[PDB]
Amino acid sequence: AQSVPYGVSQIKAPALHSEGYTGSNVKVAVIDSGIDSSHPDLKVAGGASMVPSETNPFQDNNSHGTHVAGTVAALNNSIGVLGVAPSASLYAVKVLGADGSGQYSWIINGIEWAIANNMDVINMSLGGPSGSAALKAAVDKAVASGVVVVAAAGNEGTSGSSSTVGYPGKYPSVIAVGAVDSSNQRASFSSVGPELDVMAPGVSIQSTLPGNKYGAYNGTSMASPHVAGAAALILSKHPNWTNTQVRSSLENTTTKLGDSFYYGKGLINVEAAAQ
Ligand SMILES: [Ca+2]
Ligand SMILES: [Ca+2]
Repeated sequence: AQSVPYGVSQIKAPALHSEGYTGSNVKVAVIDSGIDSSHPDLKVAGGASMVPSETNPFQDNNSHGTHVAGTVAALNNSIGVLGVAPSASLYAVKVLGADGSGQYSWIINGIEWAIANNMDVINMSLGGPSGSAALKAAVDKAVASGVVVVAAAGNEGTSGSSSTVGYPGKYPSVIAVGAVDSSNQRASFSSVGPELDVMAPGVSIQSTLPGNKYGAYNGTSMASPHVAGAAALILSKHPNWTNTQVRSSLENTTTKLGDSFYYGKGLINVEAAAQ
């Protein structure tokens, strides 16, 4: 039996599904630890590995990338779960090794591959406390080229009046995503700051894991994928919209929650956003 993770329902994805929009023909790049090609609930369109010690992008030795991937697009079938955009073209861009770590150079290489291959959306469920001029140039290049860039805000909670948003989420050209529970209350570990843009479900997210498994994870990393998937749905209904419009729409149709320092514009609503 297939289950619909509540997070999918929480952002109202199923409404677009009933209109017949499930993100067909939208190229989505999951820049992460890879995507387990042996998983029956996932359909991978292609990929590349930027990790010199692990050249097969289809081998997820960390489990992160496979989980994120399932949130974006777990197939609409008789098993497992269901992604936000079940018909989206998924690309495995591996930039993190087994240990969940990666060099900035690998990540930038990953972002450049995504640009060169015309991805419509890029998801980066990763963050670092420090930015680099090179990482900034790369994401700015992606937005300029027309790609929609989504990233986790970070799991550093609060720190008085200080911004705890990690990079690349901190960059203005990137859509930084924080996490809320099922009640719409901000997750205690969710990062905060002027750079936080929107909220999405990040608590106890059921998705796919390597080796034909399923399990729950908590984190802003789990939140990001919900937004990337929303973007795919939007693009499936309005293939013509620029990244500018997709972003504006997602931020202008949110369900306002509390102070923007802690919640950005609030929880996304893809039914509203998709027009
Ligand atoms: Ca399924
Ligand atoms: Ca941002």
